[PDB]
Amino acid sequence: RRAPFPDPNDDPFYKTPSNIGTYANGQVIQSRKAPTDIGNQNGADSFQLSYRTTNTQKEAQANVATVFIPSKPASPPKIFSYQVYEDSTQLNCAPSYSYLTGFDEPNKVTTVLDTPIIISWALQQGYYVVSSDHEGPRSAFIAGYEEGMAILDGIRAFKNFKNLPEDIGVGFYGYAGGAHATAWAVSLAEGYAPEIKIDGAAYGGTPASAKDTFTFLNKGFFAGFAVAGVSGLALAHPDMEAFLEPRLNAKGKQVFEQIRSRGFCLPSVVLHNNFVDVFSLVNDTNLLIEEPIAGILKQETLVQAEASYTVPVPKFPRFMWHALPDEIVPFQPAANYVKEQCQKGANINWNVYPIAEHVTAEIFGLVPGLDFLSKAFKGQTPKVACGSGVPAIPGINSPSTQNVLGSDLANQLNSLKGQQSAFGKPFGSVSPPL
Amino acid sequence: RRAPFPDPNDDPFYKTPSNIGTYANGQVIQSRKAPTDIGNQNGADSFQLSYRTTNTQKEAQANVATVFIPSKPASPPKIFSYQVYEDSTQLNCAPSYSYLTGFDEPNKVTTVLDTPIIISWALQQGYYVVSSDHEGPRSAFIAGYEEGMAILDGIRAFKNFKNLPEDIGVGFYGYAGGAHATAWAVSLAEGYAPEIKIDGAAYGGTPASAKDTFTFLNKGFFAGFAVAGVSGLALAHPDMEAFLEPRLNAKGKQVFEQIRSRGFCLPSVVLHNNFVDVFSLVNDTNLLIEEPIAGILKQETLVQAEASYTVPVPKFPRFMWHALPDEIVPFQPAANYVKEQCQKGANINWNVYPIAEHVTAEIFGLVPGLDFLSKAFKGQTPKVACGSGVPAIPGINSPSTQNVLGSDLANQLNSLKGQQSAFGKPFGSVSPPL
Ligand SMILES: *[C@@H]1O[C@H](CO)[C@@H](O[C@@H]2O[C@H](CO)[C@@H](O)[C@H](O)[C@H]2NC(C)=O)[C@H](O)[C@H]1NC(C)=O
Ligand SMILES: *[C@@H]1O[C@H](CO)[C@@H](O[C@@H]2O[C@H](CO)[C@@H](O)[C@H](O)[C@H]2NC(C)=O)[C@H](O)[C@H]1NC(C)=O
Ligand SMILES: CCCCCCCCCCCCCCCC(=O)O
Ligand SMILES: CCCCCCCCCCCCCCCC(=O)O
Repeated sequence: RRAPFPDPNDDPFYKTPSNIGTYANGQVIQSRKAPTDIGNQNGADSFQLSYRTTNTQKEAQANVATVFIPSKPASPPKIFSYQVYEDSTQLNCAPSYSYLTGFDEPNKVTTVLDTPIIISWALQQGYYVVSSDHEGPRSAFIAGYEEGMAILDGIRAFKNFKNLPEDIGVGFYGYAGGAHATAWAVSLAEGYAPEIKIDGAAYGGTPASAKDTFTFLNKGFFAGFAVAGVSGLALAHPDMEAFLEPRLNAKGKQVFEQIRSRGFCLPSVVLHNNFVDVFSLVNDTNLLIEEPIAGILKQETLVQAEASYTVPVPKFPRFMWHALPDEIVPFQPAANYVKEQCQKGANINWNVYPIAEHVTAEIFGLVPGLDFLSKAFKGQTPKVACGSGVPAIPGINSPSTQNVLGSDLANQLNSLKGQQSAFGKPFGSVSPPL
Repeated sequence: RRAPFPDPNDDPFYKTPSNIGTYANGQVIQSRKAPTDIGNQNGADSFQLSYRTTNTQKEAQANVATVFIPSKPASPPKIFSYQVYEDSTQLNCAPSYSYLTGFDEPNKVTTVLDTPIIISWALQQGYYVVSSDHEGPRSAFIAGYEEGMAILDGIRAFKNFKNLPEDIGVGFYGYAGGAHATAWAVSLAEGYAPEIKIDGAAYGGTPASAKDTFTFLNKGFFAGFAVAGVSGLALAHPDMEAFLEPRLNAKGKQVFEQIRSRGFCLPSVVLHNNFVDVFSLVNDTNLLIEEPIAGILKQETLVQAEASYTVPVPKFPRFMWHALPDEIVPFQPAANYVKEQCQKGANINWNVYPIAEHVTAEIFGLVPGLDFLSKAFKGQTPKVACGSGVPAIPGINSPSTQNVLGSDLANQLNSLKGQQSAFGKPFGSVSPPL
């Protein structure tokens, strides 16, 4: 069975009406039921929402998000916002289209692997689920402001549409390209959507800096992502599009046309431009140094050491993970982001997998991150030193005192509780406070 | 019942013979059985060993260590070196004396609280136990070279005395002042005792920098430790003793006399000089700036950013912990040490307790650290990114996939193993490699 809906390029549902400027951010333009594999597998209604959002230039535009409605909602109610690693600069790769039933949707890989297990879990807990087309109508992959505002306005639209309490607690999940959009949504939340109440966010494989991810990727096997990211920023930064187009050589012109063309989604992106140099595509090898790109890159980062703006520092419980030898998305800018955030007051539970890559870490931290989000929805995330994980605690995340010490010495140790230590302050228990 | 042995000050066993220069480092000068509470409680023989070591000026001197001999040794055999937080600059506070039976030993608090539970565990696993008088005959508290060489030569003496295989695996434990001596022993091991085979070390509450610990402590409730540390360095640095003595005022002269006097051990040290300023004791407020102390402090640190020498970087499995709000021993120099070591190739499993103090963290990380040392003796310490702990892993240190996801979604997730991810590389399992 083929997609139940027209190609988004051919569907007026995705067009931005001329009166768009008169809708408020988050206001619903229209809605429609949407046949989705996930909605079917959980007996949950699914819908598409057209709604107004704001692009990088601060101009109104219309966008689509997908909402799943759990059969038995949890009380009090929660919204779970799942961010897809769309990783494409073509409109028919969007999450909404890829959630539909059928077999031929070109980016279906981004919604049928771990995505359904993750969105199912949230629905089986009673959470309301939104997943926006975070790249927006301009398909602007890794454009942080574009993704951020679109995700948050997607949540406002979910709240407007199902008339949910203005203070419903929201939680975010995303990996890889989904983690970039997630990271920017929570970064922008305070400044752009202060009325959204965020209980928690779990994200991993995070591209913290657009510039550092480009350098890490260029000339490598996954250089096709560097092409994709250049295409995406240019679609959200028309001054960079204007700077790039006259610099594209004969080959470069055809490369970007291919990466913006219908059906060229994530599976295509990683099967093309392997080992290519983006600089080979353009006459200028000085593009990173010259304006406007040099300034844009200073905007398109969350690392304060590179940013030309004061980076926001979200305070709610956060859970982040990353493969140390990640071969697609570099570990160190994510580590630098975590450190910076922590020195300014963040609550980041940081999880570094030593023997992992981008793909294996996508699963490794999946279950802990959802567990963490379940606790965040209950206001019960564990206490951690920011930028670390929970330390070793007998009976909780490491062997019991009995298992390690045996019964006698475990009773001796237990009975030091309350007795004077050599430092004149009393001993505590083997377990830190819960 | 009073101590079975004379006061160390009155016992020729502790004196350094005139022929000391003809003994090699680690060579046993003499031995004797020693009645110890710990040795009694485990049915294990205990002995004292007199043995040659090297002081900070590179001069031979004699020292005492205490060895416990498990009834049924483990095979292959291991040595467990336990470092005591003696925290005194008086000879009758030494660990050896405090291990003896009786009630009046003045530093007995340093050997009857967690110390017996820790040394018992090692004996019940079949490990050979040494605990040196790491401060040496000059009672030089937090003098790192003095403590390091004394601990390692104590191990050589244990090996010489019980004729143990030259490649017996050694493991180290220590907290607080014990962690400082431990930290310096492993730092010096390669350069000074390359023939010692180290399987692992677990230490916490570590004073990394003598200078930073002084500043952190001075004028606070525990300023008495700052007095003690000044006394200890001066006892291992005679040029600093010569600089200090003519600067001691009428009060200062009596303060240091009290802190060097018989029976003035850890319980006294924390009951005296509360809120005192060390600068008030001396005419000169410029002592940290002036020589020789300024240079000595640059030697008496493990933080490369302060050191005037290339700090060693041990490579064997290490486990370190620290209370983030530690009020006696500052967290940040220990964190800086860990970071520096990690950037140069260390294997440090780093554990930061967020809701803890110096005393509570003394227990919190006790059981994990001994567990870690059991694994290190088996060559089975877990893999960690250096400077972090093991990240969250379902079924191992966090809830099971079944517990978090339920049975269905846990089977869906499990069955992604081996299937292509959206990135064209296959998925792995929920559990990282063991
Ligand atoms: C590569 O092509 C670009 C695209 O035109 C060239 O850009 C122009 O350079 C001239 C001379 O410096 C300027 O007056 C124009 O304004 C530029 N046009 C722009 C901004 O697109 C460029 O000279 C060529 N060479 C390199 C290495 O960049
Ligand atoms: C405090 O007492 C010290 C101890 O003597 C004084 O030190 C001497 O200072 C003179 C003049 O600078 C030198 O010639 C001597 O060599 C110093 N003796 C030493 C090194 O102990 C010192 O002047 C006094 N004042 C301060 C603030 O330190
Ligand atoms: C000339 C360069 C200017 C702009 C370069 C910015 C490109 C950023 C790099 C692309 C991001 C790819 C992220 C990987 C996708 C994923 O892991 O999901
Ligand atoms: C004028 C100052 C020069 C030398 C100052 C060095 C003093 C170092 C500080 C003392 C260390 C105390 C460590 C705490 C003991 C423990 O926690 O076990």
